[PDB]
Amino acid sequence: MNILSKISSFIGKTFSLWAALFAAAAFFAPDTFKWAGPYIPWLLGIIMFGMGLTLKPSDFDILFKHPKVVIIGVIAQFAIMPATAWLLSKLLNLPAEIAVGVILVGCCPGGTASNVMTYLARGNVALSVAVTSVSTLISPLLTPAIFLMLAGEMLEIQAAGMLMSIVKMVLLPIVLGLIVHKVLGSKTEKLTDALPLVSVAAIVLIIGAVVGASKGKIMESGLLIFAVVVLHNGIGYLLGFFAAKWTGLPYDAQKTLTIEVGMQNSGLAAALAAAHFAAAPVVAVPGALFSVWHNISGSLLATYWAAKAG
Ligand SMILES: CC(C)(CO)[C@@H](O)C(=O)[O-]
Ligand code: NA
Ligand code: NA
Repeated sequence: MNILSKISSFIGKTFSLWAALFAAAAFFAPDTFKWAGPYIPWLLGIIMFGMGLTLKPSDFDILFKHPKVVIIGVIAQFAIMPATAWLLSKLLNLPAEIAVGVILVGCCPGGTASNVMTYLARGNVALSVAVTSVSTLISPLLTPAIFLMLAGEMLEIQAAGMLMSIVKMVLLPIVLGLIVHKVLGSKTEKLTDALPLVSVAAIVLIIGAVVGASKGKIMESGLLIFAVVVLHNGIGYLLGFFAAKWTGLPYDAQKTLTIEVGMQNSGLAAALAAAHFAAAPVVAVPGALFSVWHNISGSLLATYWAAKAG
């Protein structure tokens, strides 16, 4: 069974219980998220382990047979979102450590959630999986590279350390997912049945941990960070659509790259912020809020297209 049909079905069927569990957790057991703070890199690693657990060599066919459509998506990813974050930081003159967190999100690759949103938007799913996989696999070099170029003068770099952080949090769990898939063969369908549950649980723990650990600066700047997230996410959609349109790509691919650009692996941003900016928790907040908003705006954008398709 397609993992994207498993994920959307799981969310659509239990979105209420998650909203109630988070609510009761943040109010009657705030420790649930504070205790998970030091495990944000592992929680993300679990998410990426899922991507690798479901990735098959067939998902790269469109790359090897239609390289130019995939190359456009990867270029549009790293050409739009890093620069967009930098511009929003300067035009709004954000605090230094908030701008670093916003730029950090922009320099990350596309989000793994775009595959489901493209599936829900009825775009080119094969393209969505390809661009996200390519951008993710080359992010150990591009994400720290672009990140220091756009925010170098704002803080220390440790670009080499961030590369290894992405290798351990992204490449290694993906590789583990691939070999676990090879070892178990068909028995992996039962492990992927629990992937929607495990992934969502990890996603909410990461968000609540970052939020709860930075509630002082969220009170005074949280609304400003959300606004930046909405604009960053929205501008990515707009430019991702006009990028696919102006290059002459079909409508299904225009929806794919629209979702691909605007949506980010904001969990990686939060994990990198926790590992390389631990003494400045606010650096991780843009990734936490982005992780929330882009799934809201993504599903809403998919719903709009789903309605116009009739
Ligand atoms: C938080 C997350 C896992 C889903 O929104 C995001 O980092 C992504 O799409 O990869
Ligand atoms: Na994708
Ligand atoms: Na993106």
